[PDB]
Amino acid sequence: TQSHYGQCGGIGYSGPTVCASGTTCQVLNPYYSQCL
Ligand SMILES: *[C@H]1O[C@H](CO)[C@@H](O)[C@H](O)[C@@H]1O
Repeated sequence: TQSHYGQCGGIGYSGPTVCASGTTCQVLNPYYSQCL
């Protein structure tokens, strides 16, 4: 899972897409999504 302020899963990202407990994957940009 991705940590707080980490890139969860935007377009082009293939790593830890599921955010940690208490954080939501906020799509800041189509490619940049951050666990907030
Ligand atoms: C991601 O996996 C779980 C998701 O809730 C977290 O509890 C864990 O700490 C890790 O960051």
